Amino acid sequence: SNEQTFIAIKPDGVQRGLIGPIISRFENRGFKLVAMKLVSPPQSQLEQHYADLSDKPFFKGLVSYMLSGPICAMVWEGRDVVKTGRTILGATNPLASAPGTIRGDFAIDVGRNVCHGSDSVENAKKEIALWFKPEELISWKSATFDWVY
Amino acid sequence: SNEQTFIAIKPDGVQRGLIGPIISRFENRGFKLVAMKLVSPPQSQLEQHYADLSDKPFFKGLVSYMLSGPICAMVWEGRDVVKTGRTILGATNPLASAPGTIRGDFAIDVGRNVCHGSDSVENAKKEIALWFKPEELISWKSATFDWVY
Amino acid sequence: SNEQTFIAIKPDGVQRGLIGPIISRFENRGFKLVAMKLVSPPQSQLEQHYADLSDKPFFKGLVSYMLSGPICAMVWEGRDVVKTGRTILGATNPLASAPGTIRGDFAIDVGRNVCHGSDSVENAKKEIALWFKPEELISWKSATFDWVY
Amino acid sequence: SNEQTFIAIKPDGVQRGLIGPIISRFENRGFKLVAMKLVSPPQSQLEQHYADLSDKPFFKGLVSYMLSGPICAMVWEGRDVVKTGRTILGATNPLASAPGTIRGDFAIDVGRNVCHGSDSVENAKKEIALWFKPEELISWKSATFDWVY
Amino acid sequence: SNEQTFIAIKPDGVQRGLIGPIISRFENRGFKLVAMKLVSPPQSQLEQHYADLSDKPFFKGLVSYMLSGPICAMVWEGRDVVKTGRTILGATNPLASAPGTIRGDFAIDVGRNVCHGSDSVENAKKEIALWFKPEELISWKSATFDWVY
Amino acid sequence: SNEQTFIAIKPDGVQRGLIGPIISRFENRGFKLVAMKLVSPPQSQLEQHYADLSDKPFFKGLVSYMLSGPICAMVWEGRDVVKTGRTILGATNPLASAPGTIRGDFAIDVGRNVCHGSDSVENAKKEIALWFKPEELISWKSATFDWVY
Repeated sequence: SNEQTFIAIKPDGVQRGLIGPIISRFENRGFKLVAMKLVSPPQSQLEQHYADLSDKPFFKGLVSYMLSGPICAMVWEGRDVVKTGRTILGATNPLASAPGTIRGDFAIDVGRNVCHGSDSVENAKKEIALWFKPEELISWKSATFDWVY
Repeated sequence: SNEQTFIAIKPDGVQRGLIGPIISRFENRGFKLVAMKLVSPPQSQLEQHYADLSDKPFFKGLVSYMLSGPICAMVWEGRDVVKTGRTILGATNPLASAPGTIRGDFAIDVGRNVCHGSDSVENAKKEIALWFKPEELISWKSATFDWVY
Repeated sequence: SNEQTFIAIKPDGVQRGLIGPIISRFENRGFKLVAMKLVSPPQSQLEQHYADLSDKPFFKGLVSYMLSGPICAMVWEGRDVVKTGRTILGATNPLASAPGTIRGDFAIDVGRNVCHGSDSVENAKKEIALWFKPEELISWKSATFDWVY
Repeated sequence: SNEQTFIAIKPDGVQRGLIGPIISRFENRGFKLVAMKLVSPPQSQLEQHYADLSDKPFFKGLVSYMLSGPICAMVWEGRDVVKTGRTILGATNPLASAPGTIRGDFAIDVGRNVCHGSDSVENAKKEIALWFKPEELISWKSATFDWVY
Repeated sequence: SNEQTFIAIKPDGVQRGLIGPIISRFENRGFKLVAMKLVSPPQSQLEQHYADLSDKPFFKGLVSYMLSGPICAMVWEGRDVVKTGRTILGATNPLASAPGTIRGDFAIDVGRNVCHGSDSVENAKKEIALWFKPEELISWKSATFDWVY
Repeated sequence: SNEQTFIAIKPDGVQRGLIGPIISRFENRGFKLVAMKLVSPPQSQLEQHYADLSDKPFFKGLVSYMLSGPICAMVWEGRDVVKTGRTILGATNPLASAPGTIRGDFAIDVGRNVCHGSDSVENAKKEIALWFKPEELISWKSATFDWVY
């Protein structure tokens, strides 16, 4: 139940008024929010986040879009939260996503897919370290922890 | 993003108070409503709509049910809206549909499955031409088009 | 229970993705939808709709805004639907409206107040005649009429 | 449409404020509630309910958890309500469940999976007989029965 | 926080599929459900419930309507739950009720106002004693009690 | 439309899973989120926030409760957002609040009223300066600004 993942609401999700609904999906599931901030990060940070894609033809445009508005950055904690978080977000391409997921409810275009979620435990650790100062993670205990686990 | 599909809320969907929720599924996804009207169409129009099924034993009863109350007829526009619209509606037989879809949330009986969606691009074109006068399609641009695509 | 009112979702309501929610407020209350269409009406029709305001300094801009996108025009039927419809919409100025109403949930600016509702029975009759052809009103009986009245 | 299933909201579902939402899933689908009560049943009743699991190492702890708070016991009626009810609940292990189901929206841990549903028609009959006195099942006809079937 | 009130979803509320939403209003507010059952009570019980109205011309019809379908009977517990429960239900006449309340969201006719709530602490005690056997009230402690009070 | 207010979800709101819903109220209204972070601030900061109440008998307990879990701190921007934000939150004492507001939907006890909102423009400025570093306010333009104003 200590696993953590990085979930980010991308500029299109913020612009389209989806902060509340997206948070609610994770909150209602029983996962614990341990960090959150609204940020407009520097270009260098976005280039590091997508470092594995730096040689793709779409990299410059992806970085430009991720700079084009605010981002709601979050760390969520709970059992299997990386993989289950990806399941809640739905398929990366919304055309392949299931209604009932975030992208299956709210998105159409893979290049405007509303949100990001870490794709692995190790990548989650790297992304958490990239987007948050260590002191921004909040230690607390949910009143319903023993009813969720 | 110019593809269009015909979505109709059937008399059971209207009767059961599902107009708002059904519209919201397509609206929240990012698709654009370009035509809509509440109609009680003539029998001839319903027989033409289901022309491919005219030799089925259930055809007369299907037509009678489709005449038994108002229908909310709609044209929705967006990328892959025909196939993704069918995915949002869920399996034609609600027993085979997934929770999170319209039929998986709201319907039980294949003969009372709340809504219709075109099954192909070409059939969508035929259905749009059948149910709407050409001037009833509205040309407009969504303020969030560049955030959806 | 035969009283009718004209409710219109203005271009800002359509643009902001509020068709579904607004319909749901009236639908969930128990009122009966007897006419609906998505329309981009001619300027002359909008000038007639706001004829009582034709001498106001804001008239030209109001007409221009009402022409600036599609409108979801509706006729709703039920007991006291004119006055109760106005109550559901909330105060014309959203700053004076109560949370729980359409404007108190969704709007800020009196000039962008998302929706219109007839202000009297007689004005409702005039507005229904202006916006709808008489054949566009649908006669039907709700399956739950005797549970609402 | 006469098939019945036993659905129970477990103590964790009650504690986490999920009675309303869970009821709504079945209600919105078109199934008919024919029995319901909030109960804190005796240990003997819970041991009989899970009799098929009495030799499992987790049996004592399962019984203790099921005694640890109130349970919302329900009988729902409709076509294929046993299997479709299980589909609405989602996979028994929430990690394997789909967003859009009860467990895929609300639960994480198989030992805290919020709700129970009969796994077969015959087991439903046994569970209904166990949890309800025969007079607690209510005979009524939904006003929209002929619009659901 | 020990005050209790009797809330009943009337046959029209059950018929119109409002059990879930109504429960959610009280559940989300922080009140504690301590008793609930779906019941079709005898005529004598309904006549005793409305004993103070037995000389009204509408008494026979009121009793007949309250017998015409199932009722979801509930006891809710919390600070000021009688008066605040009445506030959540809204004005007895839905025409005088505020959107955001149960009747202001869901009802039109005072004779079909979806729900009942005790009008005073003493009447709540009488109604609880009338509708529930004393053993049907469940003693439990909410995991979030100290976060609500 | 440049006015700003400080809205904070208190530890009870976070604990009870209300971050998403509360954000949605402001988001759906049309206000712009310009700053947000999840924080567990130092005692000194909470004592400064409630400096005007430092001589009240309840001050120590209020500070202790505000330290007892995380807080979701936010800056929202829009016309009349201070006063309208207070209206959205509802009366400070939830017993005096209207259903449809945050406290009228979610809270009971004035000492556990889920959220804080600045009570004046000048106090909002002081609170924004207290809770946020100046660089944490994000400059951006909503895609629907001209449809809200």
